[PDB]
Amino acid sequence: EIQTPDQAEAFVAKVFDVLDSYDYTRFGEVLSTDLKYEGGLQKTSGLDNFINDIKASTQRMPGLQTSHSRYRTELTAEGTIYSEGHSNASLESNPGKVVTVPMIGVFKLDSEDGKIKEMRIYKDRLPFLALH
Amino acid sequence: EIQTPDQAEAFVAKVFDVLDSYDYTRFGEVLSTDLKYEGGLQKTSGLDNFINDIKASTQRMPGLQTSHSRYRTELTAEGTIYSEGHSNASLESNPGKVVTVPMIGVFKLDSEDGKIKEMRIYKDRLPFLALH
Repeated sequence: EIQTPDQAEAFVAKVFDVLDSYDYTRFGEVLSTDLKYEGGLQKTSGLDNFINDIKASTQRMPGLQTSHSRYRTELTAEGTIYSEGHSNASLESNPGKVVTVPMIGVFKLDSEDGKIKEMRIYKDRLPFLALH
Repeated sequence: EIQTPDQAEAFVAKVFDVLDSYDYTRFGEVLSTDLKYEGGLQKTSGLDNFINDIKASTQRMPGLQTSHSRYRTELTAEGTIYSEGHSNASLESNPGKVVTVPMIGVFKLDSEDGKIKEMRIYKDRLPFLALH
């Protein structure tokens, strides 16, 4: 059970250590099998579909590396987590070219096992064209 | 003074009625003179600079018209408002072509006059190229 913002931040940090590793075999450790994901106009239902969409992104941006920071994490009485911070990206073929944008993540947790059942990520995708 | 989420939602609705009207002479009714704005990589300081950036947007997309809906509005104990919903845009010359993206707004209020002193807007801008 996540009850404090510090516990929420610790969980989101754990989530993004898995996500930014792109070790898809571990995504199910923190993401529900029935995950509802929204990222702009991109939407997926189910953990497998989310994984396939991420794999497609890594082929659009070959050598993609990502990392994340957060400066404010809120926990609502409904249990939803709002996390405000930044999203970094670069290509392995040119690691000195880093694109960083503000990002907000909204996370709804499963009451049974604490996994993320809904994840909505808000960031401007336009700056990442600079990686090409 | 805003103390309930219902009051926060009522305020944000009034704010976007002003913003989507593009009546810059009234922006100061709800926005602080020292407004700190961030929308992706776009950042401005001061109400006049925010207004000038919006005018530039309306010249990039001649006939730009916008509207907004919200389905969740939260009020933190710090006073900050988080609002999740959608942002719609079209051109007056082709009103049937509507682009709609998810959006979250984060609003910090001035304790003196209740105006927005910091506004952070998160949406993917890439879909709006389809207006051209």
